[PDB]
Amino acid sequence: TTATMRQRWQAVMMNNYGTPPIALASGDGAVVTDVDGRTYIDLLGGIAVNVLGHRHPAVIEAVTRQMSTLGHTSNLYATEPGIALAEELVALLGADQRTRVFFCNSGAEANEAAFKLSRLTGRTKLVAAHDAFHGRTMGSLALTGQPAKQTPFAPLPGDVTHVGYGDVDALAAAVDDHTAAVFLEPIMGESGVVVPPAGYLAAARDITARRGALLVLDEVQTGMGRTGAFFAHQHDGITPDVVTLAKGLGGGLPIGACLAVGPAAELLTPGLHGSTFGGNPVCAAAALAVLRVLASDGLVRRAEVLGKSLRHGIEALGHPLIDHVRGRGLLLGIALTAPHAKDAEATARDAGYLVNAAAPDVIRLAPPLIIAEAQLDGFVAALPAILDRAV
Amino acid sequence: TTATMRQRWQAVMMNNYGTPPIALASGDGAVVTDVDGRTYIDLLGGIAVNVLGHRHPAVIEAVTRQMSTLGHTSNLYATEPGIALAEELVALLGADQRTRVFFCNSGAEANEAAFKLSRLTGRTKLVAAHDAFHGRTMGSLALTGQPAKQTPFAPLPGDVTHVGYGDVDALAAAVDDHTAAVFLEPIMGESGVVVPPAGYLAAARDITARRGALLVLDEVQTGMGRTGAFFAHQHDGITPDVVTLAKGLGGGLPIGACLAVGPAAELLTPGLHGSTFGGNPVCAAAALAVLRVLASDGLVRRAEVLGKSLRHGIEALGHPLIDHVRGRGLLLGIALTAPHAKDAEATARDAGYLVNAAAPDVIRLAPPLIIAEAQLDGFVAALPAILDRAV
Repeated sequence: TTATMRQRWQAVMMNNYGTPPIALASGDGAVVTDVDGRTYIDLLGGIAVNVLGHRHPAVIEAVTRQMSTLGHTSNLYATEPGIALAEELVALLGADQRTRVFFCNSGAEANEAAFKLSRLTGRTKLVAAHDAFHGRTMGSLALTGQPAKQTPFAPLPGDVTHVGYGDVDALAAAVDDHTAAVFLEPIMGESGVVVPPAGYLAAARDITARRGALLVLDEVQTGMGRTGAFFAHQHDGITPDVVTLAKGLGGGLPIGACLAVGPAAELLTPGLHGSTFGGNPVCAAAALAVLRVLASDGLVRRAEVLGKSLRHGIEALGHPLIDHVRGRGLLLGIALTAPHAKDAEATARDAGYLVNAAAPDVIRLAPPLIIAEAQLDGFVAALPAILDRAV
Repeated sequence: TTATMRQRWQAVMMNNYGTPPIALASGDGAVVTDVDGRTYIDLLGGIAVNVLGHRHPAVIEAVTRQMSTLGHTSNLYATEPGIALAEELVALLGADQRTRVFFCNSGAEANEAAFKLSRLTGRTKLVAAHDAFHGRTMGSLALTGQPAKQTPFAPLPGDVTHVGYGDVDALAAAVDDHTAAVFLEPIMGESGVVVPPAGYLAAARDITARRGALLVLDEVQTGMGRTGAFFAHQHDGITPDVVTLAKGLGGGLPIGACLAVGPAAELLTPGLHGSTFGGNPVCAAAALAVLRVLASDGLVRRAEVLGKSLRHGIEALGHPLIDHVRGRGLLLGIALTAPHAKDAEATARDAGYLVNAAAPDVIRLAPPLIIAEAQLDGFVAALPAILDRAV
């Protein structure tokens, strides 16, 4: 029962998440089932992680095969899956300079690695955006632009200046010859799928290049083909110095990566960084399977097509509570005219849909890339009643 | 071939580990095979991670079953494996006060969670030991007591004082009413399996309790029954305020945990910390399987028996390069009379044994808890020739 599972959670878990309102028992594709047998269409993917949904045969087969071959070894030893995964990720980034890879376990750890690279430039000043989310460990939390989540743990690693997201002249004013790096999400996810103005990431590339700062693009949530290009920044024709990845990288298996291009790729020398589980064969095998499936099933182009039809379908409802839809591909925010997103998350759950109130007035969607068109169709048709019940 | 795998590594990986000398292809139990067909007895366990060796059927069964049931969901939803794992870990700690659990992906992240708990006490001073290792993210690196790995990333989060490990008077002098927490390994692993004097951990518990400081015991390397108790600190009959775990916790799958006891368990409130992959069903299922096998096969008590036989056998060699043997259970250090541990690591490798030069003069062993005594006996019989060749 849901109450027994919730009571067990409240007896033993730290309360840093609050208590989950539902307890899930199984999942298959984009459908999850709770402990009472109710099914839900998953439009959130565990917060953009389950790019291939649950029980994807290719991920299961890769993990099962690798566990029956060779498990964890540590990076005292070279192993095939991590090397192959690094080769594939470098090919997908497609930079015209030498690109090198560091594996870790999470998005916070990937940005901690990028934080450390920044230190090796000889500079200690960092710039990030207000409301950005880059992780919750002490270094990545310093980059995260959320004072209410940072103040309790101060002092944090320095020296970080935050600027308004998308504001070209604010960024230019904050970046100088002392700036080690600028961190940016190509779309701010956790804040409410906030899309920057047209030339903004290109401006960030030019500002950082002229001042000798690294440009670090955090693709933890925007990557893995979700926006219709493998990396969201590839829509903008720029090459950052560092890119970080996690969430969907392993199809659900914990893995993150920090890629560095050109001189940045050479900063880390032996003994200066590491992670015990980083690059382990089982999680790397899972990530390799995700990449294979994205390519063989054309899921990156499918995200662009479905995201475009989903945005138009929502906008065509003409619902007075919907101000606009934003995002790209299958990362979408439904921006509301009044702050009812939390209520709409609950009434959507009543209607059998899992969504996210990312902000008081924004519903975030990040469905599996394997989502059925009819599963999206049903959500759009149900949305007016979801919103009417919310208000 | 090994040469081809090393070339592929050098073309794509960042150089933070150097280039591994061995490329592994497969593993089974405590025997691994490299890409050239050479076999090795694994006395290091991927750095204390592979508590059950490779291809353990209980871990394979748990992971395959859980992947075919429910993968990642995020902590927006309650799921059974993480709740059950938290229940089992709390039972194993055996504290008399309420204990709560936070899951994450690594030992660094576990200590980052403990660092953040320390901040919520309203104090910002931290104490750790010289030569301690607590992780490489910015917060855990501040606690790590290794200047050459810290100074390139300065400034690190404050305010940490390091004291000599095992020195009661130095610790008493460093801990005052502004000290948020003391972090200690019960045996320093990375440093060279440095065992503290009798009574030290009990003194640390008394010092911290009197001064209002948290005692955080880092059991990432000493836990999972390796020393003959589930937590190494249980040998000394103390209960810390916070315990961190990782490495062997998942039998190879990436998972870590921060356990907090009594008032420390209530410091984290909703919204103040999190990790996307934390507590996910697949890794938690793996860890549950490890705990089941430890219990069903009596591997904790077995680690004590094998560690004593191993220690006695090494001491009985009377080899002039061996100064003493230290450690507990299956975390063992061979302290040498001259700094030839790196050479001995290589000659052990020539003889088909994987060991670790943890310091210039210490060979560290952390074999799978399923290692056969016969495999240990064979290493002892080979050690005189290994050490002769080393010098």
